[PDB]
Amino acid sequence: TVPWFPRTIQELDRFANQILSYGAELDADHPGFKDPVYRARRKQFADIAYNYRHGQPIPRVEYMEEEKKTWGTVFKTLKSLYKTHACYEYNHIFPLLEKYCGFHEDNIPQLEDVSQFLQTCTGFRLRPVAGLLSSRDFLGGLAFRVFHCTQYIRHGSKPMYTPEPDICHELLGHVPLFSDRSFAQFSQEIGLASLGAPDEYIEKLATIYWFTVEFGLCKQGDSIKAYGAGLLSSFGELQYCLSEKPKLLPLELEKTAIQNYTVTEFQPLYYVAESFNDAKEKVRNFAATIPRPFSVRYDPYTQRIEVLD
Amino acid sequence: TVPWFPRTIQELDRFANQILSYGAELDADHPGFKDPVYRARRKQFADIAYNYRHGQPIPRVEYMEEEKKTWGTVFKTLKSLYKTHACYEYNHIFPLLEKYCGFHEDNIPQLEDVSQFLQTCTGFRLRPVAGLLSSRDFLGGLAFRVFHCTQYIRHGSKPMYTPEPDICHELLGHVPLFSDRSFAQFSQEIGLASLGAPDEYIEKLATIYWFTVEFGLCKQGDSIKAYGAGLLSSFGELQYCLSEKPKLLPLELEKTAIQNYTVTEFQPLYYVAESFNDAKEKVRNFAATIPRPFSVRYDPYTQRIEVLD
Ligand SMILES: C[C@H](O)[C@H](O)[C@H]1CNc2nc(N)[nH]c(=O)c2N1
Ligand SMILES: C[C@H](O)[C@H](O)[C@H]1CNc2nc(N)[nH]c(=O)c2N1
Ligand SMILES: N[C@@H](Cc1cccs1)C(=O)O
Ligand SMILES: N[C@@H](Cc1cccs1)C(=O)O
Ligand SMILES: [Fe+2]
Ligand SMILES: [Fe+2]
Repeated sequence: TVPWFPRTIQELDRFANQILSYGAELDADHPGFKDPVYRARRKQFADIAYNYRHGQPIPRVEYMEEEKKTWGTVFKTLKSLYKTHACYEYNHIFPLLEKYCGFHEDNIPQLEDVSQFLQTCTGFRLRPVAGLLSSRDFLGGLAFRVFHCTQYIRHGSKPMYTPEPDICHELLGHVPLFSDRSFAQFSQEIGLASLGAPDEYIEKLATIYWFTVEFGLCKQGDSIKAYGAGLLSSFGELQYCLSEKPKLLPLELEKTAIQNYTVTEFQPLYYVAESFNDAKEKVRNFAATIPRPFSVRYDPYTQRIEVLD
Repeated sequence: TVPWFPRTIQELDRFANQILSYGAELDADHPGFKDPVYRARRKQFADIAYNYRHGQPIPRVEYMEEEKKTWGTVFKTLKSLYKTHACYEYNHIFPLLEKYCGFHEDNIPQLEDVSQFLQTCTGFRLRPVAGLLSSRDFLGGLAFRVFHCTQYIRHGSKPMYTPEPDICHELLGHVPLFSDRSFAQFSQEIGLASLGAPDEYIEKLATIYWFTVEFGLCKQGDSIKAYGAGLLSSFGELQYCLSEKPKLLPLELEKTAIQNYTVTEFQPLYYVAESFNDAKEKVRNFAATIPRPFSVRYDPYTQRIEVLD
């Protein structure tokens, strides 16, 4: 039988409050969680996402000095690294976000403003969530050009890296490429292919997604650049990914798909795509092979899924 | 040279206040205009359309007893006539408007509510206008699935017919079919083909549009039905169009396009299409022949026109 999947953009709210985590709460290496004050702060952002409903404007928040300081350190350090570490596509867009989306070190962008901006670029919109969603739900959202985004920020004691998708990751790692026409169409396409697919294919798609969209590397000309959202939001792992420490292998879905990866530490291995474009094509081609007893058609005017066959 | 045309949905506001008329103001047969109280009332609706801007919610209005009485007479009389005079497609949709869009004789629907409804059906939205727009501007709007709609109602002394596109015409004549998926795509398609086209083709398209979408007749089975918006909002002309008075000829674009028509009286001649579907196909096929030094592509996610070639 086919698992239930959203057919309308409003139906996304059904799983909006089903949050997970990478299981680092009990990690002595990430004391952030244990922080009682930080926990209460996190609870506030969670309540906003829980009470939020489709179509409503994303509530604006006033960040604390510790949080603004963290964003400042993260933003400034990454902007410096992008010049020599980020792929061409990313660097060509980033300037636009800074000028038309308020991306600056002395100001944490409000999701409502970012969402309005994205809508004008590619039709993508933000949907605040309490935290990490399952791969099926996240991918399913992309089918409607909806990016479930967190609003809280990583603990200030370790800005260099966090084993959770905080606002820095969502905005500096994902948002930029979601504002790109081609990447946006690519994203929606894989999301559409995931709707109602068996979990063994969802998890396989998730692993491929992990080694490309999240932590992929690609060569442009005779150099190697990072294009994975997870690398672009971690100045700690961004430095490491192009260093002599990690192991590098050519992108090959057949092998990449069955490869294991870590979710609480820097990746010990990365896959290098022949180019940013080839990465998109490979992932796109694999998603199209995902079997299901039907076909789907998205109507952008009504924002509804049409199940055929 | 190519005439200027909107490339964004916001750019539509450029010509929103360029109003025209069918020149009946000096008509002794339409004393409505001359009415000073009616004129002041009309001025109120005009100011709302003038100050209105893209994206804003359409202002709600409280109608006068004379106006509500007029809507009641028009609605009730037409609903009775539709049973035997309107085409199948129209009658299948009308019930939905009554149940989910508040279409009743004791209540003039607010455009904001109608627009929200249309958006869920086919992505069409309403844009309040002070009155009649040029064919180029009206058609251009359809390219963005935008229907420039009036908010005022015809003078109460003659509910049976009016030589102007009042709210009864917009809501009972146009809205129903704009809520139909196929008709909506058809409408946007002709609008896209009209963008930046030479006026000799625009006026020809307008004449064809007049004898089909506005006053077309079509046979379904062994009977003849009306599907033209202008017939479906005039209980006076709706009775006449299927009577022995008017002249009827088969729909033939080559002849229909060069045919003359009246704009202040019942049509002396109507064209009968082989079927409602054949009418759409014929008009669709003609619009595709409209020559221009470029091609257009509409991006529904960004609501922008892309000029190619
Ligand atoms: C699809 C893949 O699992 C990817 O890592 C997803 C999972 N869930 C997520 N959930 C939220 N809120 N934000 C993200 O960036 C992600 N990443
Ligand atoms: C396209 C053709 O000219 C058609 O009669 C248009 C013209 N302008 C219009 N303008 C407004 N506001 N409403 C209409 O229904 C129309 N009809
Ligand atoms: N480790 C990333 C965050 C995430 C990457 C992948 C999922 S969450 C960072 O520090 O920004
Ligand atoms: N004569 C129509 C109105 C219009 C038809 C075509 C343009 S305006 C009616 O009385 O409702
Ligand atoms: Fe991510
Ligand atoms: Fe009309």
